[PDB]
Order: sequence, then structure tokens, then C-alpha cells
Amino acid sequence: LAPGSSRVELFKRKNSTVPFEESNGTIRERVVHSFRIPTIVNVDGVMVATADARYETSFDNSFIETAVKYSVDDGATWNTQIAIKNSRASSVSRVMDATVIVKGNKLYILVGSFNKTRNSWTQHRDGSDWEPLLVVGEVTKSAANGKTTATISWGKPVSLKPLFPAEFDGILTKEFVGGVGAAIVGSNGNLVYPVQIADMGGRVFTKIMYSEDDGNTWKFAEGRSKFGCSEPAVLEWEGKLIINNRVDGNRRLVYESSDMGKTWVEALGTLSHVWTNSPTSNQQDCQSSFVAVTIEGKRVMLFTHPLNLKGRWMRDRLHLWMTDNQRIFDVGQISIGDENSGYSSVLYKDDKLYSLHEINTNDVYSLVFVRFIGELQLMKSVVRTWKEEDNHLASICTPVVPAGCGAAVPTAGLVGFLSHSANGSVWEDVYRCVDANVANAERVPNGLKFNGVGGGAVWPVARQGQTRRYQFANYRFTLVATVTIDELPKGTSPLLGAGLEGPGDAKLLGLSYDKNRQWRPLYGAAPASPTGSWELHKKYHVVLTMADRQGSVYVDGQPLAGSGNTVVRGATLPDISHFYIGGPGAPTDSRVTVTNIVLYNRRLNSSEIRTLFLSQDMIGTD
Ligand SMILES: *[C@@H]1O[C@H](CO)[C@@H](O)[C@H](O)[C@H]1NC(C)=O
Ligand SMILES: *[C@@H]1O[C@H](CO)[C@@H](O)[C@H](O)[C@H]1NC(C)=O
Ligand SMILES: *[C@@H]1O[C@H](CO)[C@@H](O)[C@H](O)[C@H]1NC(C)=O
Ligand SMILES: *[C@@H]1O[C@H](CO)[C@@H](O)[C@H](O)[C@H]1NC(C)=O
Ligand SMILES: *[C@@H]1O[C@H](CO)[C@@H](O)[C@H](O)[C@H]1NC(C)=O
Repeated sequence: LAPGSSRVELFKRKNSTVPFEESNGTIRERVVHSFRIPTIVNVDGVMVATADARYETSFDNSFIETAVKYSVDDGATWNTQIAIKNSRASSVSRVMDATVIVKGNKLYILVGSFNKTRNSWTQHRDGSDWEPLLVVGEVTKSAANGKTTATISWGKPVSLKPLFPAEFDGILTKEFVGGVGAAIVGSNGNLVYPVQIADMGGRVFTKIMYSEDDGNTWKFAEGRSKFGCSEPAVLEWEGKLIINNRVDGNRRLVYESSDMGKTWVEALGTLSHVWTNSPTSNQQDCQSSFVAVTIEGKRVMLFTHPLNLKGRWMRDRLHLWMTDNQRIFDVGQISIGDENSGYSSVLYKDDKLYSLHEINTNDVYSLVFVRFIGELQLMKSVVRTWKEEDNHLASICTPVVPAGCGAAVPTAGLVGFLSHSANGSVWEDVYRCVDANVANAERVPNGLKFNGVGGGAVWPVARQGQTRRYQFANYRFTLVATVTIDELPKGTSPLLGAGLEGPGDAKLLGLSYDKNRQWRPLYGAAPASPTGSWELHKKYHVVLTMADRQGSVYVDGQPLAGSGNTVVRGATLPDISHFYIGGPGAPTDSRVTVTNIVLYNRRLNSSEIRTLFLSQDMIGTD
């Protein structure tokens, strides 16, 4: 948790009481073992915190009801209710795993309802013990002489089981449940629930379930995730749904849909596979909140997830990340120390940031309500850096080309930039997300001159480790740089490129230079053959382009021979380890100077490339 921030144990295990309604109408304040599966939203000015009240144990297959606490004063005071009762059919009847949408003064809560099974939903023989319940709550804010008040009234649950198809694409269905957490109203006003479906064979997958009529009718859109995806979270970004999935035992898959879920496309060029379940990716995953907000005038996405360094369900070290779909910033750790956390929720309201999330000691759970003061401070500062650098680059007057200013310096898809700030061991991302590691370097305007064994910089890709923010490059990238060759090499020496994980010294795409003053572009595993001519100490503009498994290398805005060649074979995505600049076993000593290294998450077109070539003395940070 950041300095300056703080929290309270709002739903306190074996302590906080909820108004249990006995079968005869009588109401008793009953203690609750664990409070799990939180969501905190904002309804017309009132904070609403929704959660599972697991009365007797933290287990999934036990007696559970949906609790709510709400507040009209930003958390100085809360009222408590049980918003959805379970069926009371057996000692394990439960309503659970709330997914929530806020529209106007209304809340739509979808929960899974179970009567008497003792095993988990994906393991059921059929769907006979199960019902997906939709519940509508309505917020009414009055007040009085100087003090606002509020009530929330909860409707009777409605079963959506009759709307569930028996098959999808021939897949026989068994059960479905909301993806957990806060979902959305689309800009077109649709109610949008990401849902998780279990088929008869116990496979899990996700889909979009939505309403164009404020919840009167619902439709299952045609698309879906791969099998293995669960607890999906969704938000809307630039006219598309982004569906961020839990994936136990592997990296998190993210999809985009431009047609209200009818068709899904893996977000390979942005967010898919960036996040995961643990350092090694082979552990059970955890729910994440994924929410779009506007900070300092800019739309960004917030994502929460544990590092889970302990593994299994411990889910320690809950982090918060912020992304504009290009840069990905780790705001930091919001849980405390090495405590076990778990499921979470984040909410930006009246320019204040909060979280409601689990804490777990010995599998007894509480929900803490957190005021992210320091986090928001850091968020605003980085949003300001992003806006300011983008506006500055977009405002440069570039040379008009023969057919007051030419095309703008491209900023769409601009992910990272290494320019003037640097020291002998770190080259700073102007965008403050991913720095490069440096050795044997001395500073020059807008970059670094390398001299010494291993002189160069490593801009980590897979080397980022657990969270892989440059994962997009395995699908497509543009890497740009301005270089001079300072001293002739003995034979061949590296200048710039994308190296690969694995045995060997392999590259996906790159450029080297040789003792005959020729270029040596590297296209995948093919033998380099020299081409062209350069001169010592002359400035060259270099651009590497990778898309559709193809690579091109440009010098001075013109492609070198071999460009357009296939750089990888097969269906498996490349696994880039890093980008190298200079020559970071063999005692490589590349005597070069490189400035203004720019990284894009897409293949720049030919005229964009020319714009960068013509404006290279204009983009540096100084
Ligand atoms: C519940 O927690 C509060 C806050 O610390 C404490 O005052 C109270 O003693 C607790 N009640 C129980 C049952 O221990
Ligand atoms: C309703 O049932 C509960 C269960 O014990 C009991 O405590 C309560 O007093 C009952 N009230 C009435 C009016 O029968
Ligand atoms: C669960 O039990 C309740 C109460 O008896 C009943 O109304 C409901 O239909 C049952 N649900 C299912 C899935 O049959
Ligand atoms: C170098 O500066 C970077 C930021 O430029 C910083 O992380 C580090 O403390 C500095 N010292 C080193 C490692 O040379
Ligand atoms: C390349 O992109 C620029 C900026 O996106 C665009 O205006 C232009 O039409 C594109 N040119 C080509 C070669 O299609």
C-alpha cells in the first residue's frame, strides 16, 4: 500500500454482523465467518459495496447470501443489508459470485444460485441444482437539513435459466455465471455481462450476455473465448469490448469485440498474455477487476491482480496497473507486505480512488476498504507525463514532402521512448514504464555512446519476467533509432534488434554492421548477407518492422535488400527476450552511439517511417 494511503477492515471476518432474515420473517444480526468476492461501485453518489456473506465457512459449497454495505458519505458511515437471500433448501444453499452493472439509479446483480450440491459447479452432473439469478436494486437519495441519506430497495430475484441455450455451436450447456465483479453499460446503453459457461464435459469458456432493453431480455452473443477461460471481466474501449479472462495454469487471454461480442479476436498486439497467475504461470489464477476511468482528462484502464509469489490460492501482493492500451504502468502494490489477498475491486469516484479487496489469514477472509491516495497521486503524475510527451511530439512541425508542416510525428501506438535521461546503468523510458539496462556507456545528447565489452542496452521483453508488458512485440512491432558507427568492427558487430529466448544467440529481426562498411540485416534464422554501404561517424536513421511474421529493415527511410522476408515459421508466437541496442559469451564491443529509440506496437507504414526519418533531429527530450 502506498505511503499516504490507508484502509479499514470494512467487512470483518467473525465480527461484522449482517441482518439475517429467518424463515418466519424475524431478523437477527448474525456473525459471518468470511466475506469474499467483493465489488464496490458508485450509484448516483452513493458507494455500494457488494459481497458474499459466507456465514459458516470460507468454502464455496457452504451457506451463503449476498451482503451489501452502502454509504452516502464516501465511507465515513455505512448501512448493512442482505440484498439476496439464498433458497434455504439445505445447509449449503447459496447465492454467490456477484457480477454487477450500474445504470442510472439502478443496480443489476447477477449471481449463481445453488440448493444442495457439495461439489463445484463445473463438476456437476447436470444443471439441476443451479439457477442464474438477476436482481435489481434501486437507489433513492433523499436527505434532510444538512445531511443526505439513502435507501436501497431490492427486487425479487428473477431466474434467467429459461434464456440459456441448451447448446452453442453444438456445445451442450450445463450452467453459467457472471464473470464476477463490476461489468458495464455500453456507450450504446446496452447492459453488458461477461459470463462464464460450463459445458456438459466440464469445459469452461466465456461469452458476452447483454440487454438492449434495460434487462427485460438478454441475448448470448455468438463469439467466445478458448476453453480454459473463466471469471471474465469486461470494459469498453474505443468502440470495442475488451474481455480480460482468468486462465488457470496459463497466461491471461484478452480478446476484443467490435460487434457486441458476435466476433472475438485475441488482443495479440496489446494486452493478451501480458498478465498471469504467478511467476511460473502454472498455478491457479485469480479474479481481476478491469475498469475504464478518466484521469486528468485522459481515458485509461485499471487492472488489479495478485503476484501470487506464494502460489496456489494464497494470492499475495495485489498490484494495480494502469494502461492506455499502449503503455502499461505498474502503479504498485495495494495489499500490505506479504499478506494473502485475493479477489478485488477498484473505483474512481469524485476524483478519489479506492479499492475493496480480500485479505486472508488461515482461510478466514475479510474485505478491506482502501483509500488509494498515494496511488492516485502517482497515477496523475504519469498520466500527465503521457499527455505532455504525446502532445509535444504531435505538435512538432515536420518537413513538408514534395507531392506549413508535413504529417505529424506518429504517436498512435507509441509504447516506449529512450532519449535524453540516462545514467551509466539505466536508460529511462520517457513514458515511465519500462527502462532499459545499460553497460559500458557514456552519455551524449538524447542517448548513449558505447565503449567497452558488452557496451549496449537491454530493453527487456520476456526478460520483464512475470508481467510481460512488451508481449505485443511477438506479434508486431516497429523499433526506431538514430545511430552513428564510431569505430570499424573486427568482423561483424550488432547494432539494434530483437533477440529470442532459447539456446543459441538467436534473433527475430535485427541489424548488424561489418568491417567492409556494409550492413548486415538479420531476418530470423537465415544467414546474413551484407548489402549496401555506410560511412564512419555519419548519422543513420534505423527502423525495424515486424508484422505477419515478416521483417523489414530500413536505413534512411529506404528498405534494405531481403526486406519483407519471413522471420518466423509456424503457428507458435515468437518469444522475444529483449531488444538490444549496441552489443550488450563472446566479448562483443560494438563502437556505436545510439539516440532516440522509439518503440511502437504496430508496423508503421512507409510514409510514417519517412516522417520519422525527416524529423529525427526534432523528437529528442534534450
Ligand atoms: C470486532 O472488531 C472490533 C474492532 O477492533 C473490536 O472492537 C471488537 O472487540 C471485535 N469484536 C469481537 C467479537 O472480538
Ligand atoms: C421466528 O423464528 C425464530 C427462530 O428461532 C425465532 O427465534 C423467532 O422468535 C420467531 N418469531 C416468531 C414471531 O415466531
Ligand atoms: C432451489 O430450491 C428452491 C426452494 O425450494 C426452489 O424454489 C428452486 O426452484 C430450486 N432451484 C432449482 C435449481 O431447482
Ligand atoms: C541511474 O538512474 C536510474 C534512473 O535514471 C535509477 O534507477 C538509478 O538509481 C541510477 N543509478 C544507477 C543504477 O546507475
Ligand atoms: C500511413 O499512415 C498515415 C498515418 O496513419 C496515413 O495518413 C496514411 O494514409 C497511411 N499511408 C499509407 C501508405 O497507406
